[PDB]
Amino acid sequence: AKTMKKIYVTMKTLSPLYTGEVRREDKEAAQKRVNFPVRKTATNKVLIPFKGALRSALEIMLKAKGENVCDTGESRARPCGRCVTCSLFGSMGRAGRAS
RNA sequence: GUUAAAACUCUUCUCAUGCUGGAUUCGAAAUUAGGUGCGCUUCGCGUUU
Ligand SMILES: [Zn+2]
Repeated sequence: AKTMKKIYVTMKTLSPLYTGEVRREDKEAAQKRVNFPVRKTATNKVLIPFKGALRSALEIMLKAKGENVCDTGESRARPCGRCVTCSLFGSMGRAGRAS
């Protein structure tokens, strides 16, 4: 609308962290060095998915609260488009407000 | 057996020139490389005063 909420999130690891590498060429290049490479950018910086953990977190607690929420984790699921997690993170036609 | 018969309105000359299917609209919306696996096994801080 007229405003936009910018939430700057700084995350500090309180234990080891592993996000696995998704790129085929980076995994096949590292297969003789490490059997579980970490997802890194090509600027040599660690890249963690953030949308999808936020969505899973909100879906589990809003399902526990009893407020209406669909499951976008079940296989080939279709987001309902009416729940609040479909508003923030997206549905098939309305898209996520929370970029 | 027609004031007859006989004599091809013929030859030559490009519908050509000038004008852009252009304008408007994002392949992107939905999907966490996740799940499983204990740096463990072996070696007395001896000896020497
Ligand atoms: Zn929904």
